[PDB]
Amino acid sequence: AIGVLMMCPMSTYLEQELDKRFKLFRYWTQPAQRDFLALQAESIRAVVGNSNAGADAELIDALPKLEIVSSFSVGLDKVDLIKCEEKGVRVTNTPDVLTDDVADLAIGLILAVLRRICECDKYVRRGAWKFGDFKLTTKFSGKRVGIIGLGRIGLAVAERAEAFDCPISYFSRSKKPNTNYTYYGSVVELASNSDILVVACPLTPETTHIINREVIDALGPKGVLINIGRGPHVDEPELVSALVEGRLGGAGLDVFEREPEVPEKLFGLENVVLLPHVGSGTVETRKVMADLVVGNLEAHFSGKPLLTPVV
Amino acid sequence: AIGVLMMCPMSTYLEQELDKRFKLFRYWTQPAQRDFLALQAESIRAVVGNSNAGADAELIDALPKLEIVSSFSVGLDKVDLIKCEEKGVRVTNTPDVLTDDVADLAIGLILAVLRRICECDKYVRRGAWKFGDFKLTTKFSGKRVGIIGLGRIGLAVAERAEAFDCPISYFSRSKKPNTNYTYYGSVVELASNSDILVVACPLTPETTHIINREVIDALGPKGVLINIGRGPHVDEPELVSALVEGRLGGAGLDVFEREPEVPEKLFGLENVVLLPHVGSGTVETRKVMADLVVGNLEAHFSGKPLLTPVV
Ligand SMILES: NC(=O)c1ccc[n+]([C@@H]2O[C@H](COP(=O)([O-])OP(=O)(O)OC[C@H]3O[C@@H](n4cnc5c(N)ncnc54)[C@H](OP(=O)(O)O)[C@@H]3O)[C@@H](O)[C@H]2O)c1
Ligand SMILES: NC(=O)c1ccc[n+]([C@@H]2O[C@H](COP(=O)([O-])OP(=O)(O)OC[C@H]3O[C@@H](n4cnc5c(N)ncnc54)[C@H](OP(=O)(O)O)[C@@H]3O)[C@@H](O)[C@H]2O)c1
Repeated sequence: AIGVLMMCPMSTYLEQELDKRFKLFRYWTQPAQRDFLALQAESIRAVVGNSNAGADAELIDALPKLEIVSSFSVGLDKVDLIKCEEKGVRVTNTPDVLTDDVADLAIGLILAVLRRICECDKYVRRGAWKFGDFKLTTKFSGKRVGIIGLGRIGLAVAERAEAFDCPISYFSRSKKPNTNYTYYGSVVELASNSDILVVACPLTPETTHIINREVIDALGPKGVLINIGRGPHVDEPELVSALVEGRLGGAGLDVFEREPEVPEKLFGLENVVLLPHVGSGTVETRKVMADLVVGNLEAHFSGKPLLTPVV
Repeated sequence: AIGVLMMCPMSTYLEQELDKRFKLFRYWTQPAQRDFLALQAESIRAVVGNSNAGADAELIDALPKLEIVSSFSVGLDKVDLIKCEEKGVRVTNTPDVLTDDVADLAIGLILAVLRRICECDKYVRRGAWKFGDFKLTTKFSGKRVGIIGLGRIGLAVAERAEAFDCPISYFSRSKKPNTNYTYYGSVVELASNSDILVVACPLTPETTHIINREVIDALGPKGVLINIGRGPHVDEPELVSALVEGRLGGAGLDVFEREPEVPEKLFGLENVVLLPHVGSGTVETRKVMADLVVGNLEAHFSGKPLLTPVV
């Protein structure tokens, strides 16, 4: 059997589908990993990763028979693509098939923060409705929605938001032709012109902390940050502090700079919503993603064109 | 000054705007109400109500100089329209200007229930992310959305849902022409053909408990009820029981049969979201609603056509 190393427990269904076609190895269940590696290097010809654990230089080097990294994710920042090319390794990912769900999440977060849906449900559950009305909140429809990275997921968000009458603005390195959204040439100018700012760009050293104190200052005390990209896209300590002090209106967060660690100071804030990276986390979508990873592995090991190759 | 009786504390801004133009009376702050009534009947020429307290037969009769009931709401089920006509009383309401916000709430509820946004945020806040992943949830995009009452708010919901690729179905007493949504001639058939069922019709004796056990049975264990209409539209005890037992997939509720009382058995359910009637509860919308009530009062007392008359 071909040895396939799965980096972490990302999908029981994927475990099943991999185990019936290959020799599935469960990296996360080995106490002494380096030795394990050394011990099964001769067998491991594929790596299956995701947004928590991919294939870095050091792993790739310990896996000298590695032929392909098939990521259970669209994001690729956990995979060393350069190293991959130097050692002959293909790389595939899962684009588009999760688009719908991550953009639905971004809209869910907007509403949950502006309409305090989470705070309302808690208010009710502790019997506080008996003593009075919940406070007034903020209207979503018609608000200015700015999107950083008008890509597959950014476009999907934009089109949902349009149906709520939101004026759409965006920053990308380049303007998407034939779109009537407002292009801005800098994240800071975008944030000044947005009630709501959505992060939908990939993570690279060039977009690391693209949400900084300046941007946060530009967004302001009435402004709301939606992060469905990657944790390190934001200078988390400056995000936490602007929220604690009231210098940023609020935030809906699916990803954190050091997940699953979430700064506990956020835990007492009522102008934030915090989710454990669930953008793609539905039965329907994880299924298709899993079949896609399988598909790429089965294409690779049978000499066919890969399905969603990146490298 | 013209005596205006405000039934309950619905809007500080409205209190302000009323108090600067009329003699504002605060019904809710009188211990012995019947006597109060008797005592200020000669002065009270207007009633301002809302969805919690309107103007019933008995109140109208105790207010023999009553000329107009201006409701701080679109719903009119708290106003006795027949009695109003017999005693010469105008009635106005606030249609359209809250449409956006109540339909945004319905979408917010759908997402918050299908994507367990509220359960996710709680999971995070109690440190559970450190021990593992939140469970998989349900995709909203593409699901069958059924709407009971394709009116101002029902249409607004339908058009939002379309942008998530949802097939739209509806039941109204009559089919809206030129719409390509699927008309069904009965709520039960609608529920059988819906993943998500939204209540957006007015409350009358004819729609009371329109959501019954049969409908609930039709919706089923994977089906999700969204109630943004009125509490008594549902047979609450049968709703509670289907949720406790798992016979209904889940529910997002803005209104309850006996608000603000909410059946505490709901408090332990993770497949429900509970909000204290906040459909219209934003600074932006309550402002416009308040100016509308004022507008109708100022039109009435100055012999002009009313703005949003119903009676
Ligand atoms: N929450 C979650 O579960 C979750 C799930 C999936 C994905 N994600 C994140 O979402 C990202 C986006 O996915 P996608 O599928 O939509 O990919 P995508 O189609 O590649 O879109 C990415 C976009 O970002 C823009 N971009 C790239 N580099 C940029 C830069 N330096 N500055 C500004 N904009 C830049 C691109 O525009 P230009 O080329 O013009 O600049 C493009 O619009 C992933 O990489 C991942 O990190 C999160
Ligand atoms: N959550 C909250 O804060 C909140 C806020 C505002 C309003 N509401 C509720 O929302 C309701 C709807 O408001 P709206 O502004 O959208 O009013 P609307 O425009 O009158 O729309 C009502 C709709 O319900 C349908 N309908 C009326 N009677 C019906 C019946 N017996 N059976 C089935 N359908 C019936 C109508 O269609 P047909 O005539 O063809 O049957 C119409 O589509 C209000 O009356 C109120 O109770 C709740």
